[PDB]
Amino acid sequence: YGESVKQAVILNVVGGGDSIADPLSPGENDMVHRLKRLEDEQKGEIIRTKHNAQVIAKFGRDLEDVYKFASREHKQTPSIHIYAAPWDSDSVFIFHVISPHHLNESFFLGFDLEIEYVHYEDLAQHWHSLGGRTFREAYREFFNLASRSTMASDIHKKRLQRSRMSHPIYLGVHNYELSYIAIKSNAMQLVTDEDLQKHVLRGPLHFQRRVIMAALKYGVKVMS
Amino acid sequence: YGESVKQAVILNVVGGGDSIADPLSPGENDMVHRLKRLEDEQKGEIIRTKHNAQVIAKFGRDLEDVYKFASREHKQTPSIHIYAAPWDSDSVFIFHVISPHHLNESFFLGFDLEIEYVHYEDLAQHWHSLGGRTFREAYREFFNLASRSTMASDIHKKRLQRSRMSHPIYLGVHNYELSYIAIKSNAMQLVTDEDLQKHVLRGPLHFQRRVIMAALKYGVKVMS
Amino acid sequence: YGESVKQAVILNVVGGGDSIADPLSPGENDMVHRLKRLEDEQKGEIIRTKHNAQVIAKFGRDLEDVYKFASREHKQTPSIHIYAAPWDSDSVFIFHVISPHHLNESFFLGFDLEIEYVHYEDLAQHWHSLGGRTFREAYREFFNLASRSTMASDIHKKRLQRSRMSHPIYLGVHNYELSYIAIKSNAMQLVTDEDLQKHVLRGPLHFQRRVIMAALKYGVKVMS
Repeated sequence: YGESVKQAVILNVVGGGDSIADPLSPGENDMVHRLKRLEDEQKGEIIRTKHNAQVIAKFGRDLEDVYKFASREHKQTPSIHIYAAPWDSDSVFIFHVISPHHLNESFFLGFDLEIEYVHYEDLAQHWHSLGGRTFREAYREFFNLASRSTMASDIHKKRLQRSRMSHPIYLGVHNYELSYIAIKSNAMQLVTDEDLQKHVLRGPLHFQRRVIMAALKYGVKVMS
Repeated sequence: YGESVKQAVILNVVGGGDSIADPLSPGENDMVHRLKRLEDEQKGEIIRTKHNAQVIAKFGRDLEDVYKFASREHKQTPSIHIYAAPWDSDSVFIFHVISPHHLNESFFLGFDLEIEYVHYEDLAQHWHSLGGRTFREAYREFFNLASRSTMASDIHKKRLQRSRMSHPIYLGVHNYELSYIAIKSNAMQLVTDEDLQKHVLRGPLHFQRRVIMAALKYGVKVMS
Repeated sequence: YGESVKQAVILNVVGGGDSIADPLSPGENDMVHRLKRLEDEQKGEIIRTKHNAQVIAKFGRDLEDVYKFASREHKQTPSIHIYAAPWDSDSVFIFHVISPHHLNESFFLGFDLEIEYVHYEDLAQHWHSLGGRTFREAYREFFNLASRSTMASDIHKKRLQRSRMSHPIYLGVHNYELSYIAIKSNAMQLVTDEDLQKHVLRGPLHFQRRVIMAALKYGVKVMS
């Protein structure tokens, strides 16, 4: 039963009430932006039309009075940068999440949906004296960990290893309305909580990539 | 040649003239709904604008008369519930079609596009004295029949068997404007008529899932 | 570094600034057409509304004068036809590009994204006396060349061979604003220039099929 309501809330986010595009589709991202602009303009046009109706009605009244009178006298946000792996591009991809106001505050979130694996790493740099993997390293590491899975197909492992030594494909940026700290916590919830993870990392690829974004925006509340 | 016109009519349905969303994409379903609302509002705004133009013109005329006058004196529907299999989610999915006005009138339609198999079962309950598989059973049965295909890859069969003992992923509901009896007949046409079936169960996955819905709405008329 | 700007310009085309639909999705093609119509109508409605505001304001002024007056006296384009292979439909597809004003001027462009292969052939007929593969042949040939790739999976080769002897699935027509000669040159640039090709034939399938169209519209300028 518990499963029922989980599915229901998840489904409600990625249906209406959230304009989430597939992170691997810059085209769907454009389309979602275009629908939003159209909605916003249409609201504005409704306002203008009603303004014009009111001005018109007021002039009708004034016209009546002028008739009568004459008649008498007649007589910033965290940026989520998206990269697909050069192999199995639809299933293997990486987020680079950047804090808007710290030079070196960011984290990595890597996904292999073929084996349903997610890896998080903090990339922040912090100096301490009483008074830190690079992005590339995190990328390379991620392919090693994924190729480790016993669940990984022999052929899968081979493409993971080739992606590891190749350049990823940048697909652009998402910007949602939450803090660095919140998205960071969401990302870690995604990796640490096994239940949430099993609910997010499943179903048709297109839907699951949107659900991933929903999980980034809400964490466990993606099933609230 | 006959093939040509078939392709043409099929293509015409899933192009314009039918707002069919991919059943496995709640996001595309939302988008199609949003485009419809925008179209509907835009028609209404066109009407309001023209109303305002007419009222304005009428006031122009009235203003003329007032000028002249003063101048003289100057001197329900079946619900299609959609579930993806937990494995091969993009290719293996199930419809539960529910009659709007009978407590226990529904049917199952299961699809495996990897092997291009479709299975129909009536789930209705009818008592008879002169005066019936459950949904779960139909689900379990479906994976058995599919794993039977000689055409099924060894690995395919294994995931079918795992899906059989796992919980499917609900992706929501479609509601089209036809009767239970008609959609039911369409579903059976889909399974019984080999020609229609070969025309519906092919091509890129996204397109084929939309064509499936078109077939549910029109049956053989999907190629008329 | 050079890679960076390439990715950036590519991404800019298939983001905004170009309404490119996935060639394998007649549904997305319809949707893109619908968004365009809505945008076009909304611009027109904005114009009508402002016209009405101006007419209204002018009538307000006129009304004032009538009040005052009364008060005193008080005392063609190349067509790109799209066909998916009957097997591996999402990855194996063919363009038939037809000149608008020559009976027998067209070319073939075949793609297998599984092995990232593109094949171009001129299908034009030209008679010469001082004073030519068919479409089918080009189709059949294409599957032979693709099944030749050493990179091709054994199973891949088998489906290529079956597609070769079967009928492709027509998915419709795209029409972009360029000449036959230009698109023809673009198509050949795509096949001859190894760099462009490596930049176009990669990433998630949906994105890569859109990038292919972008390459057809711009050639090397797709990375300018």
